[PDB]
Amino acid sequence: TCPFYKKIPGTGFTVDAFQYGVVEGCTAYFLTHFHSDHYAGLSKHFTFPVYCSEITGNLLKNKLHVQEQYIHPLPLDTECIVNGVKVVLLDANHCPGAVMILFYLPNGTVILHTGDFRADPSMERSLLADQKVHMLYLDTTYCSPEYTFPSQQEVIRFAINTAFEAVTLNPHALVVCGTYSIGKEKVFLAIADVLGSKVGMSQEKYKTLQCLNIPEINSLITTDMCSSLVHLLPMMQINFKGLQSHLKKCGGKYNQILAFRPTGWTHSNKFTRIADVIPQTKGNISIYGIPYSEHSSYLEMKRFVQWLKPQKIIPTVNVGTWKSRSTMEKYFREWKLEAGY
Ligand code: NI
Repeated sequence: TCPFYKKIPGTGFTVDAFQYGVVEGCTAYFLTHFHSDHYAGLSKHFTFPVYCSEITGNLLKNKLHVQEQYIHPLPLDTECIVNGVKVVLLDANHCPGAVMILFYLPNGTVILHTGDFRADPSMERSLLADQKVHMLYLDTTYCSPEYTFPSQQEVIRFAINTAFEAVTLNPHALVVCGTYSIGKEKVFLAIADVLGSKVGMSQEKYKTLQCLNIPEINSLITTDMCSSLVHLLPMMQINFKGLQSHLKKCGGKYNQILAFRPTGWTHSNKFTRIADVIPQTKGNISIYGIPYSEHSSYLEMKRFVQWLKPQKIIPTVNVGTWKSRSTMEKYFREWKLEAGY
């Protein structure tokens, strides 16, 4: 059955709760973003109202084949009414179309659900600053002080300079970027833009990108692999064997590969700065691991919560074991004692 952390008190709303069949009482199902864990259980067979951003609606329609009658897209940064209750969707700074939702309850309680998010100080001057928030449903993916990472912009700058140098040294090198879902598009779009190229990709991936409301998209991406010097492949193919295999497929049009694996955190964040990063190399193929995160670091999460000063926190990630919950509650109390709320 649907856990309490996916229910919004004193409404018939749920959030990211599609895997439990019909939820008793639920009149509106919200979807924060188009990642399989969150949408799990949604298909062309679903027949209840789904509320979401315009981008998330495009994906539901075109990728999952959810029937149009059941998709209720809402604009961002706009007060809307859903089944008699005031809501606002805000940018989550996660993947394309990902939202946080602000719910103004009839009794006067205010609840923020972050979805998945990468906390940023620009969120301190949104509609959130206008009133007190009593309860916070929080993306606790990286809620532990070891989880540090560079800014998105540091990582992109590094990727850009690396790619530009390699292709100027060898104009027959191919650049490859690994991917498994939506998110982290700036990695491959920034590399292509410094090389004067479109990004080549499969038909399924191109169809996905065509849903994302990216300006001038037709000028940036193609299904003609031949004509492009940046290619997208599934993350699972980003290894020496998969990359040599792909190089054979391209018809001797390239004689070297440089590949990027955008990952979350891995243990080497605790010493290395982005400027120290060096690739793994076997022959004419080099692979760079780059920590491009679309989740809050510990410090980013802490700052946001200490600003917001919620009366209660409800974790939405790593809640499956008592040890994790206990650990997280300890950090929430520290933050509250330091900041005086
Ligand atoms: Ni996500």
